[PDB]
Amino acid sequence: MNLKVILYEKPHFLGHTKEFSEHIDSVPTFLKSDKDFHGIGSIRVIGGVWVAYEKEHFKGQQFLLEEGDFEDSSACGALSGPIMSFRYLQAN
Repeated sequence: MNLKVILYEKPHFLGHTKEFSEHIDSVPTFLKSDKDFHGIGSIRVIGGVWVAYEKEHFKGQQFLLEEGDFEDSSACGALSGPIMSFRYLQAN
């Protein structure tokens, strides 16, 4: 699988970005740099099938994110609040 997710600071793919191609157990640890942003305004899933979670370590309410462009909460319900971890999914 080609995995890639881009997180954007602001809705509609604006502001600074973060990129990943692996499980993110902790969004806070992932965004801990002073040159980063906090809170995710929009998401592009470039490759792979992912679960976004309310809490760290893949806990709390789950949202399914497949490949697509998610400009705001109307596009993706996950964006209507904090996302604290991401896990990619894998078939055999």
